Amino acid sequence: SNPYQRGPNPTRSALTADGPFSVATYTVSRLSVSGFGGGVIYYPTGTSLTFGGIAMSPGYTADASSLAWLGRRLASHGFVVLVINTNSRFDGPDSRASQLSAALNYLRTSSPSAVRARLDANRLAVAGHAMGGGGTLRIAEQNPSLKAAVPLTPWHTDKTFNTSVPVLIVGAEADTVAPVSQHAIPFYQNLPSTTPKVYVELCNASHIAPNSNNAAISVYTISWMKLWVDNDTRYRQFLCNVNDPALCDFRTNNRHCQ
Repeated sequence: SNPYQRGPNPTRSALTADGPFSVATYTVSRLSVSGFGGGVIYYPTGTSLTFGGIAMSPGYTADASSLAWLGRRLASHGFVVLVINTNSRFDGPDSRASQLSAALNYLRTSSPSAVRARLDANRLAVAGHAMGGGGTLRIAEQNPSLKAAVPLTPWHTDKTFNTSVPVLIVGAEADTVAPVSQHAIPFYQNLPSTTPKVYVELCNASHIAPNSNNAAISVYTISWMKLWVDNDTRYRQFLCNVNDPALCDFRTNNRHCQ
């Protein structure tokens, strides 16, 4: 039996709305932490269980509020989620990677009492938007103990990341900030062939698709985190043998399906 399993048997519908756990928030001021700009922690309340943790980075010029819906959404499905602010809104992808690393260390070692109560510090993952998604790829390369990485419409000038952390990339077909032909798709192709990987391309979507409630992003992000952070194979069904009308491409090496 699986000790990390949380929540009822999933349906796709349920993964497009906030989940079964009530969500508490904690605002982390920038001056209260070293190595990153604070942010917002979304975490389960009204529960005695523990959950894996996720550090999430916004993109260039953006703040944590640009991913608030997704922090809340993930927390409500059973995760402790710190959406960071960066030291400067102009920080690049590799700076964002360093700040994600600082944020993960903060979650494990110096986060608030109520947050530590809910966190299994052994089970951590990362996600990020745009330059924050480039930062997600880089920290995955740096920290093979991470359980999963979800780069959303990622941007980076480097195209090849040597990581074994399971990666699910979301591209936006009509992205003109991080065009999929130059960013997301090369990232996917250049990851090692042995790394479990998925690429989903949102039909006729812009770069800012991750910044508001988005059913596809919700389904794939929750499912990848459940599968890898919680070992929760009930979520394989949403990631394997996918036909989804919101997607205009779906690619995988199928390592996650068995």
